[PDB]
Amino acid sequence: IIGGWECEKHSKPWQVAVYHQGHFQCGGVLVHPQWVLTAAHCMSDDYQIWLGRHNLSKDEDTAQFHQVSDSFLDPQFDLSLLKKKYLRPYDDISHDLMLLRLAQPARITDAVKILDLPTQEPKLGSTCYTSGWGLISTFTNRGSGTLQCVELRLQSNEKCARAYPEKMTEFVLCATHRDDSGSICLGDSGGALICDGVFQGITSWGYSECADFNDNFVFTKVMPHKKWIKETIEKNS
Repeated sequence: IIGGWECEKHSKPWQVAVYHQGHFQCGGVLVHPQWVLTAAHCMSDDYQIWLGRHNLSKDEDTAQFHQVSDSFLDPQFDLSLLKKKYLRPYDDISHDLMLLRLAQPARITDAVKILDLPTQEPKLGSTCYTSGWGLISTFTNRGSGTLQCVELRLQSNEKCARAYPEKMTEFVLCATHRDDSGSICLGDSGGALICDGVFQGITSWGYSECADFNDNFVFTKVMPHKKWIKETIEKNS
């Protein structure tokens, strides 16, 4: 996140850090002790999953290390996108979602907790928060340092649709920021968007340039994916 603030330590205890070979790749959400939800463009051949983190730049006692046993992509994700190192600003984020099954269940602590799925549609005008470690340095270090947060307002989708109207679907949300001061970065992918205290969106931004909240769809909407998320967990735990 660019233009945010350092979150209170352990205030986002569902926040995941996904690494590959010691290099930070993206965020994610712990949605069940055995499951992380993140973006499909964050697929890799060897996951290192970290729960309970705050400052990625140092060792932390609350940190919990996990490997992954299986990956499940939204079946409607266009698999040809996986060949690209970076998605394009016009690429559809509707189905850019993946569930990672943890080899061993997370231990629930003050620092490591699940985030419940939404039980109602989000209201326009609600206050939202998202979190992540994504840096502007997307070619060299995708995430480091302390977990950042930003406050947003949930808006009608058309407010985010002007640059790429084709990205406006039933599977996205529009959450704006006070001025042109805030952007989301690739490494923020997988971060929860929590609106009026409910998990409603998840960051899915795969391009190398960071995105202003006000001009782009960067959050995949969780509600239309509930059946698939819940059924995948039920069938594969």
